[PDB]
Amino acid sequence: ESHWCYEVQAESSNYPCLVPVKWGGNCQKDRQSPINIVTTKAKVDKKLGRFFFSGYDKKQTWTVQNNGHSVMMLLENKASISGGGLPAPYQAKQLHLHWSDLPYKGSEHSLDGEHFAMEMHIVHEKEKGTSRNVDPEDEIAVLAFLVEAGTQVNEGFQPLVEALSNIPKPEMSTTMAESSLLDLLPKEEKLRHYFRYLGSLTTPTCDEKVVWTVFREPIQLHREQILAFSQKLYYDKEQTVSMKDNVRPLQQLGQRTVIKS
Ligand SMILES: Nc1nc(-c2ccc(Cl)c(S(N)(=O)=O)c2)cs1
Ligand SMILES: [Zn+2]
Repeated sequence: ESHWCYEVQAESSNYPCLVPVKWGGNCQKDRQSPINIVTTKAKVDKKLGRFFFSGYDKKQTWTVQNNGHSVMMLLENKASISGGGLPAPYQAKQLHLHWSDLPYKGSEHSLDGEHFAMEMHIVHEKEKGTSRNVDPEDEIAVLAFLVEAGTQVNEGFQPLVEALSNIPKPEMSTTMAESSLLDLLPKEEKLRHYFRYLGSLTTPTCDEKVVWTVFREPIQLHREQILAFSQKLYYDKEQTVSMKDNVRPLQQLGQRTVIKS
C-alpha cells in the first residue's frame, strides 16, 4: 500500500513499489494507453480540423516541479484549446514529459514501431459549461508531441531546460524564466497532421477518460537538451538514481481504431 514506479526504477528505490505490469486501479483493463499507431491503418476523418489555441502566445512564469515521476509545469487553466474534432473547449492543466537517454526508447507512443527520444504531454480537462447532463471517455484531452534530436538548440525550450538545474530531487519546485506554451510548439503547418483515439492516463490510476492526440511530426531539441533531462533530474532525493525511462510499456489496441486528420 504505497508508491508506484516505472520498470527501471524498481531495483534502485528503497520504498517498495508496484511495477507497470503490477499497477492497480484501472491499469489492467482494455482501453489503455499508450499504443503503437500503424499510420497506414488509421482512416482519414474529415471533422478532424485545425486546433485553435487561446493563451498559448502569452508570456508567463511557469511553476515547474520534479514530482518524482516526471518534470511537470503547472498551467493553472491559463491556456485553452478548441477545434481538433473536440466536443468543447479544454483548459490547460499541466505539461510534462517522458524520456530516455537513448534516441530509440524515450517515447510512450510509437509510430509504425518507431519510438522517439522523448514525449511531451500537455494535459487539458473538458470545459464545465453551465449545463451538465446526468465514466467520461473524453474528460481529459492530451496533446502529445514526439521529440527527436535535431542539430540546433530549440531556444523555445531553454527556460524549461535551465530550470532543470533547480529541481533535481523529487518534491522540489521552481519558477521558469518568462516563456509561452507557443515557444515549445512547432509552427502551425507541423500541427495540421495528427492521430486520434480514446484511451487512458499512462500513469496510475490509468483512468480511461482520455481523448488522445498524437501529432505526426516530431519536435526537435538539441541532443544536449534531451540529455539534460536524464543528467539533472533524479528519481531519488539522494541523487544517485537518474530520472530516465519514465515510460509505460505499450498497451494493446483491442477493439479500438485510430483515426487521423
Ligand atoms: N503526478 C503525475 N501525474 C501524471 C499524469 C497526469 C495526467 C495525465 Cl493525462 C498524464 S498522461 N502521461 O496520460 O498524459 C500523467 C504523471 S505523474
Ligand atoms: Zn504523460
